[PDB]
Amino acid sequence: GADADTTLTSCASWTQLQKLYEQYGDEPIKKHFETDSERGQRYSVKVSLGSKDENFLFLDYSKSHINDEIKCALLRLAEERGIRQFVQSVFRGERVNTTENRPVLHIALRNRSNRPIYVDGKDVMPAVNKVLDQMRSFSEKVRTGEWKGHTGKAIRHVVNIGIGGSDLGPVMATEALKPFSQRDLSLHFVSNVDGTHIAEVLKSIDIEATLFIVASKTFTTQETITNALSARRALLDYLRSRGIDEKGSVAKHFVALSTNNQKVKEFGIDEENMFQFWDWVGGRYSMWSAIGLPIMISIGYENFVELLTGAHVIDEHFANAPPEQNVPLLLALVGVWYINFFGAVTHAILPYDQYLWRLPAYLQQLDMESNGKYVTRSGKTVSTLTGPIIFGEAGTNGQHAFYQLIHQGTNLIPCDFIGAIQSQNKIGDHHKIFMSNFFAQTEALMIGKSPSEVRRELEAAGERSAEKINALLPHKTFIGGRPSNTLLIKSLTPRALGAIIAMYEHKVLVQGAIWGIDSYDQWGVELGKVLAKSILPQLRPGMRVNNHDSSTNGLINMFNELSH
Amino acid sequence: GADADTTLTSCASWTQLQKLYEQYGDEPIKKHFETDSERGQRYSVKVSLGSKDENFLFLDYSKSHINDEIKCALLRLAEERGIRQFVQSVFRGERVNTTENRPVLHIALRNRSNRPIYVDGKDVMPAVNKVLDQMRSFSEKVRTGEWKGHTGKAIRHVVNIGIGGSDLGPVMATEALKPFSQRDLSLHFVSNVDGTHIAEVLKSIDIEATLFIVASKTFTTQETITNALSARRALLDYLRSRGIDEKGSVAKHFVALSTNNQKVKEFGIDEENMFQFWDWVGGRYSMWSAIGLPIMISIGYENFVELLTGAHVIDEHFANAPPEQNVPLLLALVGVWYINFFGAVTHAILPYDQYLWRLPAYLQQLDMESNGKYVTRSGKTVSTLTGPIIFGEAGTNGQHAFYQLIHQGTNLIPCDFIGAIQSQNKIGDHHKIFMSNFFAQTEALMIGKSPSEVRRELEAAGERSAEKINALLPHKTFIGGRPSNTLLIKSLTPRALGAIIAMYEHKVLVQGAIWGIDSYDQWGVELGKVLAKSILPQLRPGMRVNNHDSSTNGLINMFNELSH
Ligand SMILES: O=C[C@H](O)[C@@H](O)[C@H](O)[C@H](O)COP(=O)(O)O
Ligand SMILES: O=C[C@H](O)[C@@H](O)[C@H](O)[C@H](O)COP(=O)(O)O
Repeated sequence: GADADTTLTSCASWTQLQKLYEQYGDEPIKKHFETDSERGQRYSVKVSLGSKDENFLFLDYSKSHINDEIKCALLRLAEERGIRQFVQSVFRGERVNTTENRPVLHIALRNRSNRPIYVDGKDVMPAVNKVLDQMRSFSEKVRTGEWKGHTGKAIRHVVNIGIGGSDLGPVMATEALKPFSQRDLSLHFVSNVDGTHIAEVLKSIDIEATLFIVASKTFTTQETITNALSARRALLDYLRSRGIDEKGSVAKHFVALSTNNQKVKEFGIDEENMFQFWDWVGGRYSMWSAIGLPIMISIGYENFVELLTGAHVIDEHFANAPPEQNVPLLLALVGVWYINFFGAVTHAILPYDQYLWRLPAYLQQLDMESNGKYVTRSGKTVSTLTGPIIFGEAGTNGQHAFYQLIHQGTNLIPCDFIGAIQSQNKIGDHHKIFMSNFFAQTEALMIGKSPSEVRRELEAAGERSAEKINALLPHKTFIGGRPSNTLLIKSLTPRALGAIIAMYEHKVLVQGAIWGIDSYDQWGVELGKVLAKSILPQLRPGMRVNNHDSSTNGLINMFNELSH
Repeated sequence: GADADTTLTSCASWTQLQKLYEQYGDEPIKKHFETDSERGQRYSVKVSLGSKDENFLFLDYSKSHINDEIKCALLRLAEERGIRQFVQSVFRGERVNTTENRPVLHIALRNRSNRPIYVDGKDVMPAVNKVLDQMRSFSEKVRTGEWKGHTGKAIRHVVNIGIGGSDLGPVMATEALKPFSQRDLSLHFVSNVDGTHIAEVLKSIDIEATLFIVASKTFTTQETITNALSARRALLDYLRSRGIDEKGSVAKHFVALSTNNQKVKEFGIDEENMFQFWDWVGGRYSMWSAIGLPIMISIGYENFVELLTGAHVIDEHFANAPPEQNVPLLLALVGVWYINFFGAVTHAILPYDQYLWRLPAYLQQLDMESNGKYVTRSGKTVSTLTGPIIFGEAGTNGQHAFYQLIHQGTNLIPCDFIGAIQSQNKIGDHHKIFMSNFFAQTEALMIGKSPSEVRRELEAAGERSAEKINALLPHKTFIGGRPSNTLLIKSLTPRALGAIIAMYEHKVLVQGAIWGIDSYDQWGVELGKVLAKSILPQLRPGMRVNNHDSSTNGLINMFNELSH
């Protein structure tokens, strides 16, 4: 391909970090706690959310292979790569998404201060606020029962039709903020083009009382349009079977969240029912825009404003807080330390909150689709590793699933443990039992259990058999020194969720800027789309192909032989 | 710790594989297709499931960096490490789980041939079949409406209470086999000790018509017992609020799936309502046993027998088929090639079937908890990498989520694409549109798009701007040579699911045997449990601690200050 990038590896700070890794990389995490009695406080930052309930976002990054020399060197890397100036460029509307020559302004969607942000010489704030007001008005009509279906019924089911950035945010947020929702409104999500997805939703709803929301930035995504057309056919099929006149039904049951005004009109949706968003709103950064309509319908306008405000508080913290006390910058640098120096290619998101069960899948798109790049903005091949593989499940289910590998496997896996001090559901002693695991797991990963400790524990329990002690000894040994970040909030309120997502959006921004890549494009999805479009007309019963490789030919031919 | 293991790295076959990697590792996958026109057929195996619908399990492992010399060398590794003899030892009941001195007989649970398998000189088959008959009788009473609640109502809600191996199988299988289910029976799963899990289920059920199933091998797991006690308190609280006599209510609403007869009696469950399983049934291999009761209640006895039969067909294939035509052995060897020689520490499970959306989470436990070990059976430290990190989501949602990283990231990620030729839900042209992506993605990962191909595509579309071509060129380039395995079935029937899970169970067996580890124990979960038990009595409002490291002390102290 192109020439190799030297801008990052030639930085004096990068050379120093490589030197510091060779020197201190083998030192166990516990050693840093033994030499610094105030490590927990010195390697942690509390950011107030500015609400009356005194909620906060506390990051503890102390359980890491980072001493003061490494922390200082990581901060110097941030200065050398011009992170401060890059952040200002993003926030002010500069076209940082260089491959598409477009601004990156998801921060404008939640700009509660209404500080003017310009695109093509025009302040975008009145347009942002106009859509938020349109969302308020419509969501209130749905929630109060004012918005009626074709047969006069109030809305009981809300079906979002969209994929990726037009699905994951709405799913994650409605699940995360379920205690703040209106329970009489059932939320359904159709995303997969697999006929099963729309089929199962159609079995679970009363189409007369259903509002379909077609969410798509482009309004041309094959999955979404195919599902939307089937949802429309279903509405018309129901009315026809009951003998009811179908004229004007689509306008009462369908709304659109898009940037493409022309494609929305071709479908048959009223322009009054189109909720606009812009090109500078990336799909994986769109839950704050019109895409957030199903979230607003579920939790209400005031709670949606709280979600936006939480993000805004972290946006202001990120842009203004000093480097050594900046939460998203520190989280990003700890990540760069593990990815580029330790060679850790995986990162676990472990939320100890059942409502946040869809957070790992959301962060998979946010991080992996943003930073899974191998070429820089200048078009040169990267000389370092970029985005890691994100995985995880809600705690404690993970403990009885894959923690065995995190504790005793052959891979170094940085983990983010997210938890809340207060539960929304106070059932007996469930929360303290739950949180005992939250604190214990990070402690366990850090300290481990040495061969000598295992021998003392077995001999203290009364085991006089030297054979059984020696045989079980290595299997019961925990090397420890496994890193983790602990993110603690007072409670998972809409403001708290907004804060958490914005923190991760900004972590991704910093990592992408350090590597010199474009965290805002997605050229990697194009080949699969083009080759699928070429294979589609070849999928007919009995048809034989020979234009692809022998594997693909054999697979398509077998499919055609047995499809029908 | 202990001495380093030399048994694997000293194998002549291992030394040869390292030599073959140095020689052929840089050769692109497409080169093997260009030199062998019959590669698709030669590097694929079709295993019949033995059913009247002519269903099968087809594995295509051709899209890999494997030529005939490497394939032969991988098969020689299997012979040298004694896989054939190890498999016979597992199937015949030998105590292969050396650290716990116990047999590994999940294959006995689905042994439809009723071939005698001995443990302590006694055939286990009559006991296996006795529980299957008990499950048949009870599941039929629940399904027909014969089993009544305390107030005389038929069962409408089935709530499984269990975690890990007592949760993931029941969740995955009931979701996977939803078209074969009895729709009037709503399945709920309480697993997390987070109060939210039981709370949300209690909001969704009619407790008078609810059967609670307490699933736990040991019947002492903190999460499960805490949830079970809250479910019991909920039943008694409801009856008390309505003024109804509670005597004999627990026996009508609670059943247990366990090995511990004593702990089940202490809870208050009738011995007639305890479904037994044994110590040789590992939790992550228990969906075929009594643990499968919620699956049988949902899909019925005949469909559960089909699930068992699918597993049995693959068990027989695995134990008897020649090495070069053995599906789980080949899948395991392709995995070893990528993990130990290419250094690929991640593996993606990408099922193109929405019903299989919980399959990746299931396989995470199966693979990661089994093979995430760093010590051998002999107690020596491994000299090779072991179990990889498993992740994934159902296709096509993954395409618009993280495929950007699989195609254009800095990591080599082996992928397993699983799909069905026939859908259970035939909605318009959804399935062909869906499957066009299935074939295209593996083709895309393999062939890529070279710098020259991108230039030809842009110049053919009419782009005369050399600047735009050169600028977009590297961003639109796909290096290709990304591996994948394609698993194709005729349709996802209960027999097909059984076949797929057994294949993965056996893949895990082979990989663990090659590495010389115990794939059947889980000592790695002990430290987190012990440290949580120590932290639990310290979680009281206002309490201050100083016995842990400064991070854990600071976290517990902050929690205690604001919990109440
Ligand atoms: O940044 C987001 C990604 O590019 C991707 O997840 C995108 O959101 C989907 O491809 C759906 O696109 P539409 O929203 O245009 O349907
Ligand atoms: O092999 C399985 C694992 O050890 C683990 O997932 C186990 O299933 C859970 O710890 C629940 O154990 P019980 O089934 O005993 O509650």
